[PDB]
Amino acid sequence: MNIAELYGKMGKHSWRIMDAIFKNLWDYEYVPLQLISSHARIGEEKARNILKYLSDLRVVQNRQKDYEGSTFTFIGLSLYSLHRLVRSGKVDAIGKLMGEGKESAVFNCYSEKFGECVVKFHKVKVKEHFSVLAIRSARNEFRALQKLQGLAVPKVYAWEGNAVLMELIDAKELYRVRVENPDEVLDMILEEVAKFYHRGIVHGDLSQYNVLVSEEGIWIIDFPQSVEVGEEGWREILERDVRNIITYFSRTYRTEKDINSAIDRILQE
Repeated sequence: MNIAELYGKMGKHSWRIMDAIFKNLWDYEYVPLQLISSHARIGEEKARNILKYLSDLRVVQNRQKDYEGSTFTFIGLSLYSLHRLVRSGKVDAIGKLMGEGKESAVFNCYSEKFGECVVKFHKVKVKEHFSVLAIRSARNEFRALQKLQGLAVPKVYAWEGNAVLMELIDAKELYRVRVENPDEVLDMILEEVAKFYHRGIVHGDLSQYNVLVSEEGIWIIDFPQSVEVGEEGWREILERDVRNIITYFSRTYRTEKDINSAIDRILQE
């Protein structure tokens, strides 16, 4: 079922049940039916019936091992976040999937206010909570993007739930483009890294999959793992972005940039 058709299957009572789960995620993975019912102002047996149907539509996951509780699936959280974007007037219609990997599904959409853009639905102490973590990923990307506006990143329009609404950049990932001036493209990427750093942001996963290129220039995308300068490990995270991108150029193009100097140059600004 496409996300547009799924959206059409939702009534007001369906959205009120989802609003109740969403607002109780801060203290439950699986929100108890009794609290879904009381928050939504929908009687228990009817709330139950709604949740069963949402489960059949793969919007929520219901469990009953310890108690009757519910949470969002990735599909459901995304659909709910889209609803929030639609009710806030930021999005008018969701369109076709643009692509999907391990971390997000990105869809085309149209907004009367922002034009033809994209909505990115995010997935995913003690090294060893789907919704809370996805929503944190989305908000992190959003704040990073806001702090970087005016640099070579998408314009960012809104954040709700696990969804970030932003500019469509018409440019391919670096890994699919043979460039003929690799030394200059590498230098432009490292300059933009230095510009991020002066804004207090480290990207956190810079690679050939999140640098976009066209004859016009480069852009950098995908900030859910970004950190603020001063946060634990930020310097090593920065060094890793520099190292990884330079390594990419060395292997693909035999560019001869020295990693320690490049890092040292950025950090001394």
